[PDB]
Amino acid sequence: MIQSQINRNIRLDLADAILLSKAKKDLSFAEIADGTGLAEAFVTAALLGQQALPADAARLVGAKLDLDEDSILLLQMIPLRGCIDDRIPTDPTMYQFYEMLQVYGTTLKALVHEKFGDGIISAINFKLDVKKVADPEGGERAVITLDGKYLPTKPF
Amino acid sequence: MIQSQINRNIRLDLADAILLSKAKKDLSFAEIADGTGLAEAFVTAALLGQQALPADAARLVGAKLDLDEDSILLLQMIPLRGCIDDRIPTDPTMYQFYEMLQVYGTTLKALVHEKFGDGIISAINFKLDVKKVADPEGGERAVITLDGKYLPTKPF
Amino acid sequence: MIQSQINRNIRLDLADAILLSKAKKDLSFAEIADGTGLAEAFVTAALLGQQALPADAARLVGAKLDLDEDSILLLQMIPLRGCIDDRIPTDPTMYQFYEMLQVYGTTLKALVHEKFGDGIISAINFKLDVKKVADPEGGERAVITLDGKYLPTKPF
Amino acid sequence: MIQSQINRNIRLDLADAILLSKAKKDLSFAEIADGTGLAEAFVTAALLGQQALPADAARLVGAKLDLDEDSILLLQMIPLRGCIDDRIPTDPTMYQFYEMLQVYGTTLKALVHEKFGDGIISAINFKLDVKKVADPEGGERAVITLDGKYLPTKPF
Amino acid sequence: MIQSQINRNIRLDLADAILLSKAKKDLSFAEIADGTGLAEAFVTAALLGQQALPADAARLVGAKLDLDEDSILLLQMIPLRGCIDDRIPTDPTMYQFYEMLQVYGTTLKALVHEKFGDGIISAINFKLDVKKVADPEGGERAVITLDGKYLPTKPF
Amino acid sequence: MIQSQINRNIRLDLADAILLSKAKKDLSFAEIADGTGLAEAFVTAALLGQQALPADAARLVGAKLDLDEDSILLLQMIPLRGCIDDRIPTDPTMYQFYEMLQVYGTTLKALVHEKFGDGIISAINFKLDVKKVADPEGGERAVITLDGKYLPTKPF
Amino acid sequence: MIQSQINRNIRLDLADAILLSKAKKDLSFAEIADGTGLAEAFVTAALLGQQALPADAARLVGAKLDLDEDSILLLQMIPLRGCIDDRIPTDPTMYQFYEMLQVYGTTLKALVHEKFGDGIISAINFKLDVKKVADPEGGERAVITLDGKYLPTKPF
Amino acid sequence: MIQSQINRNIRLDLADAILLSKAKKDLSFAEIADGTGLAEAFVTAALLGQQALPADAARLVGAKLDLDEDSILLLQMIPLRGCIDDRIPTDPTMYQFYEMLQVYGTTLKALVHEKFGDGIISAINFKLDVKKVADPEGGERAVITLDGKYLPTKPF
Amino acid sequence: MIQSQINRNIRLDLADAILLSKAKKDLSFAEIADGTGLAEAFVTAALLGQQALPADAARLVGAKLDLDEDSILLLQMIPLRGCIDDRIPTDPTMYQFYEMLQVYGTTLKALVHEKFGDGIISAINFKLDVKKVADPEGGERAVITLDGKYLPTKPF
Amino acid sequence: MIQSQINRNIRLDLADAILLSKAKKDLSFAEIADGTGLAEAFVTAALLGQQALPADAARLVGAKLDLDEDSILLLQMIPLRGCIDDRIPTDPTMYQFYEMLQVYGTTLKALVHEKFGDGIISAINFKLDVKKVADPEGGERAVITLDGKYLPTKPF
Ligand SMILES: [Cl-]
Ligand SMILES: [Cl-]
Ligand SMILES: [Cl-]
Ligand SMILES: [Cl-]
Ligand SMILES: [Cl-]
Ligand SMILES: [Cl-]
Ligand SMILES: [Cl-]
Ligand SMILES: [Cl-]
Ligand SMILES: [Cl-]
Ligand SMILES: [Cl-]
Repeated sequence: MIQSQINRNIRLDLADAILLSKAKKDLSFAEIADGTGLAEAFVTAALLGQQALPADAARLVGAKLDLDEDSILLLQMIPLRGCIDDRIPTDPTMYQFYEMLQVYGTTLKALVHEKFGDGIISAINFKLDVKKVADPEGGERAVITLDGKYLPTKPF
Repeated sequence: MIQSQINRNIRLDLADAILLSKAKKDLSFAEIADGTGLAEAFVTAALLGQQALPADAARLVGAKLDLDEDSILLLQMIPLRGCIDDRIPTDPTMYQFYEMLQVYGTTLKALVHEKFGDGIISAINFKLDVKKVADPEGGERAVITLDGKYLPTKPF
Repeated sequence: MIQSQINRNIRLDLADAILLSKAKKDLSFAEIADGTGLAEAFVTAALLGQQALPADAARLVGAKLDLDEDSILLLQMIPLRGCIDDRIPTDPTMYQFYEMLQVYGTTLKALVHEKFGDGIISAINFKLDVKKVADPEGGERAVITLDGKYLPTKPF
Repeated sequence: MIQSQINRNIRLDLADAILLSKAKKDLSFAEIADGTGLAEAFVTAALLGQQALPADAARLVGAKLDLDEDSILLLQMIPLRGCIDDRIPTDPTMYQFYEMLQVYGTTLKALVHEKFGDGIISAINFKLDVKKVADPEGGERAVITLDGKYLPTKPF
Repeated sequence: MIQSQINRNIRLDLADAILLSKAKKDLSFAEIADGTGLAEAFVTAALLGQQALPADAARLVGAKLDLDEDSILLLQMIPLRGCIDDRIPTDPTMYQFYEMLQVYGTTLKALVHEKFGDGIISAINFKLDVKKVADPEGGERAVITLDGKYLPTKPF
Repeated sequence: MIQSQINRNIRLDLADAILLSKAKKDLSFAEIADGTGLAEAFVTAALLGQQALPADAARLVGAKLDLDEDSILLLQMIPLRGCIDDRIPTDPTMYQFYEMLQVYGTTLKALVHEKFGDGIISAINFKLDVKKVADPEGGERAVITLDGKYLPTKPF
Repeated sequence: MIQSQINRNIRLDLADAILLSKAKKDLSFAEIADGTGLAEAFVTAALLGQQALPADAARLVGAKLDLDEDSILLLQMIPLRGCIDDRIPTDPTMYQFYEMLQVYGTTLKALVHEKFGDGIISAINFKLDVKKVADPEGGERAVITLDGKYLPTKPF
Repeated sequence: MIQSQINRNIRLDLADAILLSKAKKDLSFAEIADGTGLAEAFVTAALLGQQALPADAARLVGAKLDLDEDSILLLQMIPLRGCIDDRIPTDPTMYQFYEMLQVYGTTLKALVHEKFGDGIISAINFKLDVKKVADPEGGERAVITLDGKYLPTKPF
Repeated sequence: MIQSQINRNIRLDLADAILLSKAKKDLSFAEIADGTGLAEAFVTAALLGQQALPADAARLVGAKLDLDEDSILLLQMIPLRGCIDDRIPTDPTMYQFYEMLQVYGTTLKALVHEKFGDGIISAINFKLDVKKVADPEGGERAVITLDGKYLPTKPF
Repeated sequence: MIQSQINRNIRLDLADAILLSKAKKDLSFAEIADGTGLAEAFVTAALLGQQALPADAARLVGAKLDLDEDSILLLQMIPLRGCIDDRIPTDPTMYQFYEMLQVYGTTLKALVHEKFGDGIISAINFKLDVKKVADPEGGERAVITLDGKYLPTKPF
């Protein structure tokens, strides 16, 4: 039977315990996700309290991180989502994504309505991935792909 | 000589005027940008107060939209950027992008640090674009590509 | 060509002008929506700046309310939605609905996950209606039906 | 003698404990409420700290979940209600209901005054329920019924 | 047909104009409410944007204050209520009432539940009045009576 | 020698402990205050962290509730007052009193100035009480009397 | 008959006009308050929207500043007080007084309770003055005297 | 070597422990500061976490209050100052001082600039004291003296 | 006679007008400050509402910008300082300086106390400047120097 | 493998433990950073939870402070940065840096744009140092050098 959380702090406390174990074992998110059949972004989100793992995935990552039974069960709970402490991130790495919305948020709205129509690009019927690539000018770039379903707003 | 703004309301009020003109002329953002040599996302952002147009582009869009000279000059000013009225978007279309950050913000942080290192993906050395792709299961998806330079944080 | 707003105040100022005209003519929302082919809640939301009207509906309500051409045009624009002045309504009538969420929000989440699964009940693929019904015990009740699509959250 | 709470955290801490037991026992809210004579929404709300259980119902759910006496007592206290952590929900599932208010809030006000008069639709003399209905276009919808008494505002 | 507002600033701007007229005519709130058949507190609240006046009351106070027709019509509209600029009053006179709630709010909850039961004392089925009385120790006291219906919260 | 608090959490935590003891003993506020010589609203406010008990009353209520010596001493401290968790109450029972201020705050100011003069009605030289009165139309009403000294603001 | 305001912006807009006139005439606050028989701090506060002037003083300052009749009447109204734009001052001069409260607020509470007892030092039965005194170490000091009545909090 | 704090809670938690000890020993702030050679306002502020005590004063107060060594060392640390829990005080005693700034803040700014010039009255080069004086009309007054260095803002 | 502002919007509106004139005349801040004898940072801050210009400097920049007499007079007023719209900058250029504080704020506190002692580095007895320096690895750097007087916090 | 944090409190609690140990050993930040091969400002920021130490540096500071293995591992994790408790510092020492931004933030924007162009001065490609220098007029100054890369914002 599906189970869900209502207070984010239970899963966020579990996340901190996970990260400590992870650091002690010197593991990567890539290797934790290996063998689950699931995308690195999805598994990582789950570890960090923002997705639920199916039972087999939770047992696998639980074994890798030496997690107790309560914790393996908690990982399967549908979370009370919201990773930002207090609305606006303080961390520079997180903040930059917020700044992309402060600069381009209204452009995204405008071009979504022009290209698709009234409605939204879904954060639910949705996937994301992160790739590292050389910058032709030197250094490296991230190519982060947001891939969401268009859900129309129609009159009724 | 470069000119800059300090009160976003001057360019945001201009944005509303531009949008009224645009609607009266039944024009698209694609057609406004066509001929400037600049990407639609850039030109659109400038119209909406989040980027500066070079003089020629300002005159070109100014002609298309029947703008006055003060408006054409304002478009060339470096803006006081920030398109969200009060931190958290109210508009569903815009909010969904904020929700992507509430769900994946910490994952983005975690995977940036694993793939690149300490530091940030830049919103300055940065571009984005929006593409419509057919969803195999029916309907349409938006593929939004965030493309940002990695700037490392190193000891000194 | 579709047109969209980025500052809610343009359509909110239009809403106030609409309401003054409505009052001067002593019209009801029921009578304004009649003949549009659209639900009273949808048309009303449009007048109040929270939905877009198709052109024929915009011209029709514009005739009833004696709106100028710019106003008729504005009603067809995709709005920057968000009716609540500052996050939490101050008006008692509006506040009661927010209180429903303060008492039942987490119950809604839990029951949605149990009955449907991980994911959301959509406010986009969505309809609302308000019915007045006599209370068997004396007085009147409102039956407000929220009717939203289930969109699942699945691993990837 | 009736007993009441003044700090929501006592009952919200209990809720988390309840949710862990419920998960360990692989129980549903449906099952837990069955046998109490109380609506599933009402019982679930009580477990989640937003309603008080009558003594018999508290003892019944208490047995199912293996709760200690103090917990069974706490379930019977009139709660300090307010399930949302910090005014605006972060969780997508809960947020969609807030968005319904951001889109339709002023419409609900307007149509309530039109249909009933000045005053409110009550969140106190109030029932809600969640029903799953097949969507003719495929998949599933939730029909959530908010059923509140009209309380008039009259001159005095 | 009943008419309602959605932007408090319209009626609050009218309140400021009413107050200037009132001061120029050197009128009291008691004199303005006189003849109206309505309580001083109700009529005053209406002038200040927090109640609607019945048509005859509006015309009567409109005559006293020399209001134009748009204003007499506005006073009949159901308001978007909320007199506090930004949640917490700055004005010492208003603040003291908020302080009463900071000191006694939980006591009022506790004693309402003990004396009446679960539920609320209504701010809708509600009367307020202010009396001036001598303090037996010297000076003067306000006796402010909050008279609200008990609305029970009952299981379902 | 008088003793005072600077952090409300110490007395608020004691209040939760007091309420758990009260509930285990199935005691009422009326019976806890009875015998102290102090008004029920005052004693209740003390228990809930918003007033100081004199030593004898502290020992009396401490015997009734089986409190330890540090707790009995804490009850005698002048509190750091403020019962509302985060400025605006979330609990419907407490919120209704806030709403009375959102509706009637400016009216209270205006009528206080008219009847008394510039200055305040004091929340310090102040008492309150709650009386249950039959509603002639059916049910029960609370008459809550706020009784405060007028303190004038005069030129100097 | 006493008259009062409910929106601070009316008197704050007047204050700005007063300050421009004052600057054009190169007047001091000392000389504006001369002849009024009132303290410079009181009269100045009135000009800046935080006190009411008696009629004679209003006419006198109105003459000196070339104010129109509506402005002279406005100066006589009891204000909606609150001079800080958004709770915490931005201006360094004003912020230093707020910092004094951030450093010494709890000390003030503690020493007030010890020296006087439970209750408050009043901001209403109150005066303040600003004196310049030479610093023996070089330069100048301000000695700002806050003089307020002790109002006791007593059991009842 | 000088030592400093960055999280206020460590010293605030210590303050609470100090206050319990103080109350158990029935001590006054006056008695605790006696023999330190330092002003009671300064010593009190230190105990409450807003100043650092010199080693000899820390040891003297620590013996009076039976503090452990870690506590005596903590009192000598330079604090992370800020005594107000959340910007605006909730406590009536502390709030009245914030209200003096809401009423007179701008007047203080204006008179400081007139009497001294551009710049600030310092909260750093600063002392305060609280004196009790009889009120001729009956009762007691607090004369609180804020004594700060004028620091000019000069062009460069 | 020195004159001061209490509402920042007056000078911030003037700043907008100045910037439009500056842009029309294609002027730089460097050339506007030239001839004034005042640092570029100081003059610029004045134009932007954050400093007061001496009379001669006001007349000089006024001539360059073609300002009217009221504008020249406003530039000499001591401002109500505070350039950030709502506490945290939205603009990326301004935000980075805030971020410097989020990362290094506690380090600045710690090192200031170590190097100097208890107290502050002054924002009043303060200057700043911005220099451009070539980056040895390519591109350009800004070396921004914050130069503030140490003011000690001493016991009393 | 690189390891990162997502909850600032883990490292902030570590910071507090570090500062206790540091105080018990009577150590300076200068001495702690000595031998590390890294700048005092960088090492200090790491201790305070705002930077990551390389392994050797972490082991060395760990030896000087007698940290346990978990603590030495935590120091190597990339932090969830953000040292300010709640956006605006309450501590006077930290606040003054924020005030610098309230006075000069817009000037910094304007001058950055003029001297470099559109874009930012980076807080990432960035170093900071604090130098104590005698003031020629008497006393001491801090010279705080902010040294950041210019990152241009270019059209595309
Ligand atoms: Cl990925
Ligand atoms: Cl695009
Ligand atoms: Cl249900
Ligand atoms: Cl009355
Ligand atoms: Cl307390
Ligand atoms: Cl009572
Ligand atoms: Cl004075
Ligand atoms: Cl003192
Ligand atoms: Cl200003
Ligand atoms: Cl410079």
